Amino acid sequence: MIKLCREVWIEVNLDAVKKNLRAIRRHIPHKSKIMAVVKANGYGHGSIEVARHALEHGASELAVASVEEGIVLRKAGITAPILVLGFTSLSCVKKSAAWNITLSAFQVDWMKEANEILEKEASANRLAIHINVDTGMGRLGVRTKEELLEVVKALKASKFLRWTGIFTHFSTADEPDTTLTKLQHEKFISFLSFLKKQGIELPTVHMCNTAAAIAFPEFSADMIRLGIGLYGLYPSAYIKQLNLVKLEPALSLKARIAYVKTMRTEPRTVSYGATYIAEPNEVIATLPIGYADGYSRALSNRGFVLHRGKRVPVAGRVTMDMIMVSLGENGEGKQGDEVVIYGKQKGAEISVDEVAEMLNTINYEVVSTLSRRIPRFYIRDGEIFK
Amino acid sequence: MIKLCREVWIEVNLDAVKKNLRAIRRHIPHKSKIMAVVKANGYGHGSIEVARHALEHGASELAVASVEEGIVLRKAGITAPILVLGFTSLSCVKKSAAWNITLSAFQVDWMKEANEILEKEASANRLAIHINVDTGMGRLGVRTKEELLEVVKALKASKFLRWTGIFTHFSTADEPDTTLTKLQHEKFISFLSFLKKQGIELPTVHMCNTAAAIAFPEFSADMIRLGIGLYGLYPSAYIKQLNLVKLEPALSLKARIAYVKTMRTEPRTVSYGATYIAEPNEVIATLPIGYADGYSRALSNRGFVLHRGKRVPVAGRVTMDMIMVSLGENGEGKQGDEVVIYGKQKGAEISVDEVAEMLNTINYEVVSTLSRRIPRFYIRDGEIFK
Ligand SMILES: [Cl-]
Ligand SMILES: [Cl-]
Repeated sequence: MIKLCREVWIEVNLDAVKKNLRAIRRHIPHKSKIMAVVKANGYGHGSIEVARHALEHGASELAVASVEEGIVLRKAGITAPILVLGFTSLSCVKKSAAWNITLSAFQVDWMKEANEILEKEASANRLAIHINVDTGMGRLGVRTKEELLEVVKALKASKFLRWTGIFTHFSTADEPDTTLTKLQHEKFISFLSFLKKQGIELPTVHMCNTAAAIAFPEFSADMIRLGIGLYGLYPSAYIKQLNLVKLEPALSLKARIAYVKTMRTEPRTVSYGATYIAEPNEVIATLPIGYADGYSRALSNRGFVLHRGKRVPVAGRVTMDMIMVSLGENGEGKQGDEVVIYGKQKGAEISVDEVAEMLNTINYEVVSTLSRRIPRFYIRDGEIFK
Repeated sequence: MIKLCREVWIEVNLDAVKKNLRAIRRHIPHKSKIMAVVKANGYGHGSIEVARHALEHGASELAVASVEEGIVLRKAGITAPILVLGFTSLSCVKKSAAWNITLSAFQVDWMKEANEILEKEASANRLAIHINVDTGMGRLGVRTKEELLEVVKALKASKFLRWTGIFTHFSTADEPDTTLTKLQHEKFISFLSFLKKQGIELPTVHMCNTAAAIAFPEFSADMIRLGIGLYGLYPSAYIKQLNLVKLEPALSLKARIAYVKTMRTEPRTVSYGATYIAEPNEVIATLPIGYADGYSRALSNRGFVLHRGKRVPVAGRVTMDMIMVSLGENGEGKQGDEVVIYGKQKGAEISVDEVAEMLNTINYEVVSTLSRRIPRFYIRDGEIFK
């Protein structure tokens, strides 16, 4: 089995991932391609192994949050295109060219200076660029028909840059009111008709995320960007109810009990503040996970774990590296038993959506804030490895 | 100055850590030594450089959460003693003996089997052991006067082990009501005077954390365990008001503005959900930090940052890698300005404790969940290095 000094770990099921990608393949047009999104350390699942696997089973490009996230992928052996979705400083232009990482950009001045920087070094490859159009998200990108015409011309003269795409982003595609998503769509096809009547040919167009591809597959165009659905999680409860694609969750979290005792002597106080007093014959177990791992402190006298197919509550305040649970009056448990924090055990289950609702947040934040000091194990074909 | 692809970062001031250690030395008896607590990546500040500095200025031993956190310290050169505060499985006995790590123990059968493992291998290293006594925390350790004497008996009968300390933990020593802290103390003295009426000689004795070394210095016995005080933060508002010792905070979090635009054309929505709508001459500025870095999604439409010595508010929902802020109806700023997120700027300040209050938690959690994908820079004698 699994041999650790501190006994807490994560398991990622790679057979779930490949299944999730087929379901999405068979929904969108045959003519469209898939860009796997693995930023923030693969949404907390580990970026290297999920990307490797995704590119074997349907995907052909990848997307990350920064140059540094992309360089980790090339050092692991990957030669596919890698797109950087945020903003990159002119200070990393030559190093992105060297590692062949694709960059987003949307200003005339940025393109002129990035061109001169590689001009003054010759001995270079050319730098590939996607243009970001802002149709309603308000974060990054260009916003008028004239501005965008200026940027396509500054890019077409620049001998060391090369134009490989143009995209946008919907801000409310997971919501049952489709008003603003459709208005974004026709703003975008507008700007592209203009560029065309000018005599300008187009590269790869992409605009959909998980929710958009499931709910508006006729917006697929050349490419889509698959993120949260790769990992078996739905963007919103609304999109799940539509019942159009069946996904399977890939992540679960576990530990082993560290100690078991009956509260006979006194005092019978438990954890900081002494917010919990046991009864003379209650049984209290101690487990090795805390808020510095990503288990929220606000779950103090409130959360659950699974022990032997049943839910036992958390007793007292959460601490930095450890929590206590109550097995009840004359409990039943041993040092060494296995406990489930997120996932399945026999019949019972505690899902990540259940925990996120209990904390007033979204499943996105619950997985991608899991500390890197927890070791990750991968299952593929029934067998474990790392 | 500093040059980054994605422009966000942490500054830790080691001149402040040094002043924090001196204030504590003068306040406690010269009899007693200081063990520095650097578990969980040095409460988020980075374990390696904080531990070096601390051993140079008054600490003589270290504490961590697990055998793996200690092995990172030994790989960087540190030869001081290191105690594991949590439970270590028997599968790591041989490994702890080889890297000279000290472990907590409190069970007769664990003692017995640990000693067998090293005997059945010859082993020239004796494994150092500290005994945990539970007087009111109800987390780990032995609970009755009788049963402590069995463990002491078994430890002495094991030639491959070595007894180098005995300790306990105060569960409410940061609270105006001192009832329970006097009772635990009384019980702990009882058990050790019971022990030394039987002939036994005792080793290093420690019970104090930051709070209890400040309010009850007559408890320092042989050694104290300094954790949150090291980083320049108070364990509670009450302890801070008693105005007995003066602490300076070490950690700041900064970024650089990525883009700037005024919301002239439509639509003027900002971020997911369209929860904020700009005015037609409002300036909106985009920052490269988000909830996967550890900036809570709960700060959506209600947190602040510092730009040019002012407070500016978050606009719309926090996203995974970026936030948006509003500069006002004709605000001023350029792509490139420096922004302070936790800390001090011009004359202004946003303290970690204000942010914790906003979220109904404690400063421990705010700092120890800052992500490892953010670079940490160190300033010592008013200058920087990494
Ligand atoms: Cl965007
Ligand atoms: Cl303890």
